[PDB]
Amino acid sequence: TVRVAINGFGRIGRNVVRALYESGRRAEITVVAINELADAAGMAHLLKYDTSHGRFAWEVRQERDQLFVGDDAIRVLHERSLQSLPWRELGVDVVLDCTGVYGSREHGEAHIAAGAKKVLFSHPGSNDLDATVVYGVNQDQLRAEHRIVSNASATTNSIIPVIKLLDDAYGIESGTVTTIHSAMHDQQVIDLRRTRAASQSIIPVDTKLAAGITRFFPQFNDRFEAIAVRVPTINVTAIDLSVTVKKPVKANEVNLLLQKAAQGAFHGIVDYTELPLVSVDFNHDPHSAIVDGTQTRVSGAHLIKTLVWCDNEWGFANRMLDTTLAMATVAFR
Amino acid sequence: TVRVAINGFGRIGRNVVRALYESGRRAEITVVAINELADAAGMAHLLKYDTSHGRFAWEVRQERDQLFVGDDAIRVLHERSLQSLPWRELGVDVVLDCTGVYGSREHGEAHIAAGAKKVLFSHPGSNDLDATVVYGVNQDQLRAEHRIVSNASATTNSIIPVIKLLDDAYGIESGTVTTIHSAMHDQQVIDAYHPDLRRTRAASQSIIPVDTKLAAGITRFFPQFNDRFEAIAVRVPTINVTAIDLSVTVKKPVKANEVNLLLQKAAQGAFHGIVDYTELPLVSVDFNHDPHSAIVDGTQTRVSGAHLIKTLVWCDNEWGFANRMLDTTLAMATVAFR
Amino acid sequence: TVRVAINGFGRIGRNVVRALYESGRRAEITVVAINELADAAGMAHLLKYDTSHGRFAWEVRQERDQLFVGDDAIRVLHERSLQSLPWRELGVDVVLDCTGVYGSREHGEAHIAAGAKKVLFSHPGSNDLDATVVYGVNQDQLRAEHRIVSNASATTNSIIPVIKLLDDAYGIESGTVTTIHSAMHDQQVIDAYHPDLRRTRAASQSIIPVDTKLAAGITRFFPQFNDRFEAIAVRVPTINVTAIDLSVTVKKPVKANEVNLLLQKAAQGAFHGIVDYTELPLVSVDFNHDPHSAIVDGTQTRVSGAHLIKTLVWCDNEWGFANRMLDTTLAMATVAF
Amino acid sequence: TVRVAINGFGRIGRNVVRALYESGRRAEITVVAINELADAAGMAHLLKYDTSHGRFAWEVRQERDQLFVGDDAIRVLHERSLQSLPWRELGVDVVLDCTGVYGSREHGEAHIAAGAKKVLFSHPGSNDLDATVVYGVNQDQLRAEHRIVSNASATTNSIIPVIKLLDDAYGIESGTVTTIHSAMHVIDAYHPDLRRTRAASQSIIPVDTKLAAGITRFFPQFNDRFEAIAVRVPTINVTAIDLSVTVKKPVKANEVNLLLQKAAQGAFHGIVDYTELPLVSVDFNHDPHSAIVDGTQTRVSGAHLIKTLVWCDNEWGFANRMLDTTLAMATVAF
Ligand SMILES: [Cl-]
Ligand SMILES: [Cl-]
Ligand SMILES: [Cl-]
Repeated sequence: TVRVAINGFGRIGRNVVRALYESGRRAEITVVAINELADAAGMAHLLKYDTSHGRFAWEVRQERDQLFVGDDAIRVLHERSLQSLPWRELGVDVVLDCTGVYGSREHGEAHIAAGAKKVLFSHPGSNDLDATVVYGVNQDQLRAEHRIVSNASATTNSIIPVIKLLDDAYGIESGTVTTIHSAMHDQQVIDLRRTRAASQSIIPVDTKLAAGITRFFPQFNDRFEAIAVRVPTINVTAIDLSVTVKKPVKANEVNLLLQKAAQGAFHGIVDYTELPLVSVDFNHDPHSAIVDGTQTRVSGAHLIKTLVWCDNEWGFANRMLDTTLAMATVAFR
Repeated sequence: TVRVAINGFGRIGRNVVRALYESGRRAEITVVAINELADAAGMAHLLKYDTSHGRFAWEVRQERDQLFVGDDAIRVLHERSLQSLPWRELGVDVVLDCTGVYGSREHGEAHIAAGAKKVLFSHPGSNDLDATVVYGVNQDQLRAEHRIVSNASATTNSIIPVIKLLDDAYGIESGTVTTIHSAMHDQQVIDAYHPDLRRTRAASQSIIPVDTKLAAGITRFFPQFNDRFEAIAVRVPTINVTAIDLSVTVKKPVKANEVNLLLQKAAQGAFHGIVDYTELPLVSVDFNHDPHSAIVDGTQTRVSGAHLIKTLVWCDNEWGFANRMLDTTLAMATVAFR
Repeated sequence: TVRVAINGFGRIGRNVVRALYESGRRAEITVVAINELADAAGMAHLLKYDTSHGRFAWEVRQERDQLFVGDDAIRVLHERSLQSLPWRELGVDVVLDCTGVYGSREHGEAHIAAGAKKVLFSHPGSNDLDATVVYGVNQDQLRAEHRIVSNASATTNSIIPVIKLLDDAYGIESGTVTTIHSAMHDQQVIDAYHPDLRRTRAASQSIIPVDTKLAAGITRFFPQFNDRFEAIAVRVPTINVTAIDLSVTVKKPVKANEVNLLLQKAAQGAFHGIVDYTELPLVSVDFNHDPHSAIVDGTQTRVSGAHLIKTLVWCDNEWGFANRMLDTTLAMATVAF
Repeated sequence: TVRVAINGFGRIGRNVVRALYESGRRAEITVVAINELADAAGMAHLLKYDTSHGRFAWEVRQERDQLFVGDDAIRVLHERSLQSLPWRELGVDVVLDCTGVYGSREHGEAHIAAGAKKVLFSHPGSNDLDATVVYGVNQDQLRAEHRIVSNASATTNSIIPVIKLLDDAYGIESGTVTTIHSAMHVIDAYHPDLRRTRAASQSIIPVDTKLAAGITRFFPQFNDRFEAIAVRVPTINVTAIDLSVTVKKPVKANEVNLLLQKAAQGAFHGIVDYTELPLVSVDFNHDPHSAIVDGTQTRVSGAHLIKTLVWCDNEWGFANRMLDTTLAMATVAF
């Protein structure tokens, strides 16, 4: 198995661990250690119980410096600084850094200096990492020397594959995006709105989505913008993409294109549906994106609107494991 | 004063009465009757207490067949058939039909046959009426002969003036809109089948897509948008403030700060009291009980390239609309003397 | 196999079908027909997709007048009139009436005249029925001649076992109870006015008082408590999972840790799988899809003086009760034969 | 006027300013300074917008080290320690410490050493203060020597006058209470209380409650005789308190109700209110009573076990009481 360590055991790190067992990736990957500055009993407790994701089905036990998931023993560490992480002794092939605080090149090099062979950050990080992977779009650009990698973000994983599809087919000239985030989620991007009363408002929030799009597709500088709101919902996100395109199109053609991708080159990554569903129906769906084809529109012939769903935690948590495996694989090429 | 009667005393009818008193339009308009199939004590109760609008500041009492707001006495009616409405006897100048159920020309004609000089429906209408008014945009098109009129909707009243401001300045070539509706006053959970399977699902938990015709409303008003406009919509569990997220391609090249200046000036000038503009860091409840049709949130404005403008527009989905009902009423009752 | 028909396929009827499959009770009970005044395709869709209970893990299909769960074919009926139901032709052992609309003795006799051998109601019904079963407490009172039975309600199933246990141990003198209900599907209004003015108010923003039948359920079940129990209740905007907050004065002096040990031992013994017990730091969602009738939250147990016991008890108000509908059905069809 | 300063401009400190102006107390009290470790432009924004009742109606501006409500200038400070508060130089009669974190006798003394004649804490604080006042119940007990005072808390101010009324009339043997809190309104971190991290918007969540300890400092006889639990639910603005007491006198519900109703018309006019209307929690939003008894929910089991449900705005009654108590403290100093 690929031996992995997780640095950080908040929502992302705990979901990565849940996704490892639930998805059967446990046949390819073993979590050997988890590092977090908190009580191990508290870690076992939050691993087991979750608002969004239900009770975890595997037996969870904790004793001394071990967390047990089924018969698997995972070492629990509490190290404040990266320099003293015992990654040589654990034989770590990839460290999945889920802290959301570490994310530079220097941080990745600290993990490597501590003995991890490779680092994968659960967010965009600084702009001098080795590679950013959006699984399904560019994982085949990974090289063995890409030792510090970003996995992008949930919302960029969600919409980049759709931007890619429509650009290749139709030629995007410009685009604009709105994300409707669930209110529970901790920090997609970085405020006098945050300190407000409970009013159950729709709350404008700062988005890094356009920066991530234009980092991925620098031919889209000066051509892409994004806004975002938080609403008091139950864990699924909607992304509302509007793009102008060179090639003339009708909605029915756009849906066909997206439906073929879902059933073909993007199977497991982009899904497509025309069922009368609501956001909660995508709760715990491992896809990066589910295109809601009842909502596709073309204004005239050149302004495409498409609405895409994602479980902002579960999709990204499974991508972290897909990317991990693609790194461990290229390492052995 | 213009003597008006309200048919229907749901949220829109109730808000219209509150807006009459809060706005100072009681100087020009008298509500002489309200018809609803409901207990009169319950009508008084709901007029007094509301989740979105708070306690009504006027004293509300109820006795016999009268509802009193302060010292005004309003007749309370409980007539099932439009033909039985005693509008001629009351001398009604305009009936504001706020039932959401009546909406055709023939419904308007029944109100007029019962003695109302003119009728204003609180939604776009069940068929084709004499006119549809977005106040601040085409009320100057009303003539005396327009007797059955629709006031459009909270949503079209909000976005149509913004589309006008942008189109007049920059030439809109195509557009697409998403409305984020508030689900506050719908059933929060539900145990019933409905032909639309989205409607059987708990509104309090999900972003839910809903059917929208906003795009046809829009194209009626802007024929030049050929078929160059589409729209979608979702309902979310939130308070009664709606967001409309409008994306249009324009001919003139433009920057975001220019668009915001255009809208900010239109709010001080020609759309004063109709369109407002803000640049503060606000959240949706900040617009609760605001009487404008549209509030442009300039912190949210974006231009992709020099031609694809995004604007986020807020409105209380009941309060601006209820105030627009009174404005249109007044414009109909005054052109009656041409 | 106990052959059963579901009358009504709203939330309770669909949850009863899901619980049949998820609990393994499919080894003793077969659903032969479901009757509902709604499209068969809509019935299939809603069995598959749910807000509180997520996606049904079984494959659901629908074709003509059949609904398929895995390889099981279930006949779909759309009858407005009870006496027109083909229960004789289908050989129905027990009808689970989950409409929430029927519930009188005469309604039960209508299902029987149509051919069902016995009827079980998914609510308290009239004061008229042959038996009201709180499974775990009085199913052994069932007899072959009980034909028309009520299963009580999710909240009476949840608090009656606890009340029994405290009464046997300490002797209850008086009691008062508050239900903190999650969003209530039967409190919805369509029109805009309702003779109950609380029902017109937006439910997401408020704690809303709501009429409760709980103390009447308690006194029906334990008549020695008439004029010694009262109940109030409120509605809060959570999607599922209800808290019952029970306060009782008792004769025997007692301490919180004793009351917890008693209730903890009951959960491990005579009430295993009916009443659970926890001292974990959990929130209401952690009980979602838990099949117990009751989970006592040991962290909230209080005794004031030596005589006034407060206990907070959770239940998934949908899932415990649906699992009990199947238990009581099985006990009904078994005492029979 | 009584010159007051506010220390800490979170929810309660902003409410105390709004309440000063809306209640007409501006007639007797002047807020002269506010201290907060936050930007002043931000403070003025939250004063204006964060109200639960529309935009605050007075004009709010901010410039230099000043915050203006209408024509009033209020000095703004950003001192990180009590020692260096310039109270003496401002002439402060009472500091309302609303930080929710200072609350011992030593903190009180530090405010007074800095110049405030008297201190009122907006929470129960230490058990070594000079007095705790539930206004409408024990303010006639304040004297000139009570300089460091707690005003108890919103819920405590809600249920204690009702506990007093029922005890005077029927003799409370023992009591149990449940508080149903609305949202104050999910930080992804670990806390020793593992409930803390859980999404508030989704659940009924048990919270650790200070209600019984507050009831039993106020009435020490109830000390092995009163308990409290509490949950938090995703609603807004208003809290419910569900009180159950065993009493010595036999009693009927309609009598309990008449008693509480008359108390609302008489000795507790303006403090406890009473209703039988079909109302919901949001109907008491911005209601300035410490308590509204919901008469429709009153019950008596077997003649000795009274249940009563009581509503309060989370903060608005309490903010108004901060001023009543402030006024009473500044009044017995002369
Ligand atoms: Cl649902
Ligand atoms: Cl309401
Ligand atoms: Cl959680």
